Amino acid sequence: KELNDLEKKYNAHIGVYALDTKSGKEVKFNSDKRFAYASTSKAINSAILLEQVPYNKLNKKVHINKDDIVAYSPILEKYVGKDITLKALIEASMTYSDNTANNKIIKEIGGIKKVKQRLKELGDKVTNPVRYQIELDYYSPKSKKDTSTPAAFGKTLNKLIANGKLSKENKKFLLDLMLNNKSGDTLIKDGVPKDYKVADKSGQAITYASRNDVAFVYPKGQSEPIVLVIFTNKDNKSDKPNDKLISETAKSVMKEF
Repeated sequence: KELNDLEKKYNAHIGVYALDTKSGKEVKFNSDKRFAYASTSKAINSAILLEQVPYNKLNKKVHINKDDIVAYSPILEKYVGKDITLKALIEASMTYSDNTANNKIIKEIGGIKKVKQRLKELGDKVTNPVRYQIELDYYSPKSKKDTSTPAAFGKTLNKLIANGKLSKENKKFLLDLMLNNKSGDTLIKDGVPKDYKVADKSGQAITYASRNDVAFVYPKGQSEPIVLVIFTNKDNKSDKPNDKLISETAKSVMKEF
């Protein structure tokens, strides 16, 4: 099905950047149009922490103070005044999209300034992180704060995870969290065939039905993943989104690989 026919069918906007790391074949559609990346950045932050903490040092603990707690922290709320390992922080951020965990991970890495530097180093002059969370959910077409283009986020994901500095264990640790993430089931995981393996991380701004999914799809019979980034959104601030729009986009894009 056409991606443009899909925009019309769903009255949404579609940003898609895909890259088969084996052939280098790329599919693109509005790949340079900015969208809010939202909770998808939880995978970039996790990966940057993992670039600098060996897997064996993941048992390191940190203290959770009350001024650390941000909204929607189903896991970290239980840790006020307790110590929590780096491993458990990554798991809560990745698996329960915990906001305190993600903020803390950002803290461990050294703050936004540090995060912004890694990106520039990755050649990613597009992804523009300004706020943390839950404020990272407010999105507006007027501004490009906390927005990125499907191509930019795509190239970045590939260089940090698909081919970066992560050791084998850290990479297995992270991808595993993405393979077992249930929150992504109504998305890309829904649009590829049964034989394909999908390691994803979703996201959702609170405005303009901003719904996204980014993943590492493993073709039935391939070791190299296809990096698939799908950002979508609507025209009304108050628009509710449909996950079927991403499910279907994935089906389309996959016909090219």
